[PDB]
Amino acid sequence: EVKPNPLQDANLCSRVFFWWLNPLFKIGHKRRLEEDDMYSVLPEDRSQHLGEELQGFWDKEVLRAENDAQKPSLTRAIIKCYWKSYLVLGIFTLIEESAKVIQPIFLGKIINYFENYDPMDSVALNTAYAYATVLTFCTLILAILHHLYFYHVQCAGMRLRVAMCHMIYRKALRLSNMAMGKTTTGQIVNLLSNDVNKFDQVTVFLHFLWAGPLQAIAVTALLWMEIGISCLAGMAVLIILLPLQSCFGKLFSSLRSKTATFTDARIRTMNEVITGIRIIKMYAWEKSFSNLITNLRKKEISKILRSSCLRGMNLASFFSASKIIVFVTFTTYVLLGSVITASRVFVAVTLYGAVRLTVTLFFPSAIERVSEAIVSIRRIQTFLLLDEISQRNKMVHVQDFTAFWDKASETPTLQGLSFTVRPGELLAVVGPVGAGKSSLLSAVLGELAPSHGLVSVHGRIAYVSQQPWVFSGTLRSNILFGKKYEKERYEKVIKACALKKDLQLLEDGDLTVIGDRGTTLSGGQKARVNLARAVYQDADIYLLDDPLSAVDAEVSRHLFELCICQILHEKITILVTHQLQYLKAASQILILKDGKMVQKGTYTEFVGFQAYKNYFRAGAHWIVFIFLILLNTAAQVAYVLQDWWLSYWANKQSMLNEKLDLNWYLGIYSGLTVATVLFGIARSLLVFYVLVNSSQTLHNKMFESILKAPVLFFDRNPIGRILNRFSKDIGHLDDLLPLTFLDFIQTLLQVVGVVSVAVAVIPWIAIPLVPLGIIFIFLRRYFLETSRDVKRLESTTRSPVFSHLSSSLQGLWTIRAYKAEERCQELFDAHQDLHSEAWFLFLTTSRWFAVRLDAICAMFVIIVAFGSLILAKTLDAGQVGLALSYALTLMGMFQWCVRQSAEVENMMISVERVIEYTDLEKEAPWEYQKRPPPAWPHEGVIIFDNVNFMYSPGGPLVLKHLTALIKSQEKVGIVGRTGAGKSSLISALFRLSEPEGKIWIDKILTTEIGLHDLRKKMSIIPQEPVLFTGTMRKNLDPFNEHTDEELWNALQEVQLKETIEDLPGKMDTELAESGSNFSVGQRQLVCLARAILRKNQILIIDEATANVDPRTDELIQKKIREKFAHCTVLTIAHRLNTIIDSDKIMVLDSGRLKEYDEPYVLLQNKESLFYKMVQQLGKAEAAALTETAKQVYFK
Ligand SMILES: CCCCC[C@H](O)/C=C\[C@H]1[C@H](O)CC(=O)[C@@H]1C/C=C\CCCC(=O)O
Repeated sequence: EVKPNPLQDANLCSRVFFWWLNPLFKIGHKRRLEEDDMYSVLPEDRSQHLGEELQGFWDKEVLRAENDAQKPSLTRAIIKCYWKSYLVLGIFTLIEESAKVIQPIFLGKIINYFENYDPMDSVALNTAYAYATVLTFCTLILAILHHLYFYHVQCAGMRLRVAMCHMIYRKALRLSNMAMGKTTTGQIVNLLSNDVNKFDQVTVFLHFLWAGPLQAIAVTALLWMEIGISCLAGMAVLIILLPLQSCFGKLFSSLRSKTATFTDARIRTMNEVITGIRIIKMYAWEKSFSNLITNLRKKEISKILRSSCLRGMNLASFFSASKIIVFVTFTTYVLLGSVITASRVFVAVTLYGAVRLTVTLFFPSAIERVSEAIVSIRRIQTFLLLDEISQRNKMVHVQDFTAFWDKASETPTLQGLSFTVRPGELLAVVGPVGAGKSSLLSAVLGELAPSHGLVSVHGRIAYVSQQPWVFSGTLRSNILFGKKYEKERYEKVIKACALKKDLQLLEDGDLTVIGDRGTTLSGGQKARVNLARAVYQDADIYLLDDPLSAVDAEVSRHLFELCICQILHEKITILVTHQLQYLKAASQILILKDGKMVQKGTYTEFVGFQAYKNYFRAGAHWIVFIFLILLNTAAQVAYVLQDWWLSYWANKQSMLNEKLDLNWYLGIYSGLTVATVLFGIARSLLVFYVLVNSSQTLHNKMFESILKAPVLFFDRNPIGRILNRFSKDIGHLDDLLPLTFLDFIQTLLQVVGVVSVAVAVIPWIAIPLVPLGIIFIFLRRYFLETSRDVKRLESTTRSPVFSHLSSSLQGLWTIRAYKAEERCQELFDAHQDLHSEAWFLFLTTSRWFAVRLDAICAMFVIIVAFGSLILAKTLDAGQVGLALSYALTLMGMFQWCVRQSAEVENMMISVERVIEYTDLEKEAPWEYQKRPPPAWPHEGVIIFDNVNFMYSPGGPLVLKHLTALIKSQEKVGIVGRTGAGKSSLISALFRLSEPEGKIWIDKILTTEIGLHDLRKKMSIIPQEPVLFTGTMRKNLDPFNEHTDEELWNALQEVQLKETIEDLPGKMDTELAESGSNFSVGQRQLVCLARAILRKNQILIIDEATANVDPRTDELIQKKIREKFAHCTVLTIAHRLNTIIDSDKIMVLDSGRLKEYDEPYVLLQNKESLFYKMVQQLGKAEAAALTETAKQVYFK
């Protein structure tokens, strides 16, 4: 073994305690674990081996299906492969569950001793120790050995999953090209990423499909043997919870779908804000989106709030049920005339505790998980029944060939085809430009096949698609493509590709690994790599698809005019291209049009405590937690006092030699049931209300921060990084954290229930509990540091599996052309192994903790039992039965509590990642107390003085000392290097970061007012316009202040009305996604409407028309020039002609005012930088500009 596996040498005891799969924790306590540390798989779990195993039975099922003339069944195939193995775990399942029923009987007899307690005996005490001894062994079944068994069940699922991953990838490479049309990777990805992941989740439960009924029956048997048919009153309620719990499933599932539409609506809108934040902020449209997001959140939260409450009732059912079904039983047992006797009640109580899980939870889940599995199995079977490529398989000859792309109504892609080519030759193909006719190679490749026609091929085929592609590994590993590194040929061809000269620039060093998904290489350079493979593959047949002509350079001359044009003329090659300057040298050409071979011939034919403190206080007022803690505790007190009351009653019965006062004892007893269910539902609802209300707070406060956040904040943070929070980190605080949190609280008290009962009945048990405490803390400490890191290793190593699948499925035609079946299989098997090593650890490591934990839970029951016998002088008869009835329950819940502790402590990180945003830096307020007058912009005056600006605090200065006046009604253009010229001036004038120096507007110092007070009074048209998914009205006036005739006027100021007035909503036309239905220029026309409505006296225009239809551009100019003659207008130039009409130009190059003058005077100075920038025109058009400038000064 490359990585020796301790199961190979752990003794037969070792796997009971996981004693020896141990050193990995030694390492994990000191170090971050790493991908070599994880042990290799057991040899029998390897992806190839499980593949070959299961493929055999599936083939035999295909044989059965043919011979029996029926559909094959994949479930039958997997069964006959696994069943003779899988049965053995059944026997444990039987013996395990039988003991869960029998502990009650010996528990009875232990209690039975206390009913006939005599001090002057040792034999019954010895008899009791015997029962107490067997009660211990029963616990070691469930508490220790169970953790061996449960692992191997996990492995049957893990084994089954890996086999299916193998057979799937095998089937995919064999998949017909036609089926690929009927398929998409996303199906195979849903299949292999998720739908096959169902196969772990099934095997844990599969035996409950039958073990449940047996268990339930047996409980009814012992119950019939115990309390007679009075138990039928109780069991009926236990059954009713199965349909009822099923009922909740539909309702909350509905409400889940009821909410899904709004999280998308919020998150899709949220996406526009983070995408548009630059343009949003400059328009001062924060308020519009603020209203929307709030009200969608109000619409959304109302559903999730009601849903949580109709889930909160569900949790209290899992808490209080046992107190209901106990209550209806013994009430019946009294009224039908029995006394209550401690043994019989605590026997009955414990049996209900045992059956409850099997019927209330496990069997319900069991039928569910198989139901999800079986549908997945059917579609995988269907996928395994898709058609396959026919694996039947120096020169190529074709004659009379007439096949379609597919036998169909398509016009046949090839007709009249015959040709012959012999070693030493290049064929070519010519047809429509960029046309799919190169699919001819797929017929030569055998990817297509003759409907009728003769085809002959001998020797290997290289293929390159016009699509670039990369396998996994290094570029060299991609180039090697499973062939040996032939240094001499590698050097010769990498030189022939000129590729080493470029590889220093692309991989930055020869032996460098291709980054994720091929990220390192330019696609055009990656296009070279496929050809680099082909030339590296030294092939006998070269089938070349139409190359990326942008590569046409001396690199391509080395590739084409030497390597292809002379060397790879060895044996055969075919090059479909319109590179007729290379194909004029072609030996023969096949010419295709409308599917005809119209002619053929040679070319001459042509987490810290601060998290919890902030998270809870953001809920309801902090005093409410004190009231909440009374509900949490009071419920627990009602739950425990019920069974204590049930015990106390039996004791009073034992004094009787006459009746107990039924209607006092039973009256009170029923009181506690009413008490315990009521507080139970009361608790459950309250906790959700506090936390889901907390989600409401943290959302609003946090969302406020995004809008007040300065634009610099988005220049650092990637778009995804923020939107993920609104999508999924707040996602946790709605769907899942409150529920997971309540369950934890609901259990933690239950563990305190058992413990406090035990120590209150048997006071001296408090002593060993402290050792038990500190061990637990250290173990949780030692484990969780290790386990958290294993979780990361699993989460990482999974993604290559479908990533390899995805690129491989993209790579199909290449991979199959080279017949690289085993190399790709070896690779997919490899990843599945590395993932299997992580999944192997996750299973065993999670388990190790569980057994080294439930050992103490077993230690706990044992101390209660023997402690009870030790103290027998002191113990009251019923009170033994109480403490034992509780203790035997702990063997369940103790593991589940600590599972949830890690899950909440992990998920509480989503609270921290949201608090992070709630106090980011803010711009200066949107409004100041100092306020601009309504008449303010009526001067239209801009002052620049000493203006120094940086795109970030302390960053490079890109405005330097800039001091200038822009006067009323002036029209001035600004130009230079893009990063010196545009975003610098945009941001500083709009206070997107506070400029140094000073800017004044109409003798108002621009720092002195609120930012909406500023930004409302100016308009921007950016280079990239944006339209927001919503009405044309909202894209024009989200404040509804401008009437549709005004809006239509704008729509009639532009030409757009005659292109939108047809739309069904008119002004209320709900746009397509970002209005992609509208032309880019049309989006630009919309911004002008925003200006036309805004009517600002000051207008800043970015270089919008950099890529606009000239007549559309000149239309833009007309309305700009017309309507804003009185306005003061800044324009940034993509090209000088766009601004040559300006009264003046400011030249901002290197961040300095290189020029500020009349452009003609600038051109009158043959030394001016503007003249030099005009000299870059290289054309007499400078004169047309020159006159056009001069025309301004005619009068
Ligand atoms: C009252 C507390 C129980 C609430 C329901 C509980 O989650 C359901 C089943 C629990 C039960 O408490 C005993 C037990 O071990 C079950 C664990 C659940 C799944 C198996 C994996 C356990 C693992 O490896 O973590």
